[PDB]
Amino acid sequence: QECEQLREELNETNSETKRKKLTKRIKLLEAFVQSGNKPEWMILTVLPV
DNA sequence: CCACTCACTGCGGGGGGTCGTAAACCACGTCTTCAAGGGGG
Repeated sequence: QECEQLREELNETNSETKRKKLTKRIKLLEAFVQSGNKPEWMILTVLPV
């Protein structure tokens, strides 16, 4: 849903800096979607030794 | 309104008193095999 909203307002917006920021954000979101990693795994609950 | 910096950041060259357990044994002992010797040049 975040990707959908970002795509819509990217198609809507006219400012170029917003376009660059949102294309970076969309790249990150699609990377998470395709890779399979979960976002919450960046917070550690088990620490290896 | 988005232009146009500029400050910013990151990158290379202290007392005592009890308790339980893997150490920590000195007696414990009887077993082994230490065996004195035995005969066939």
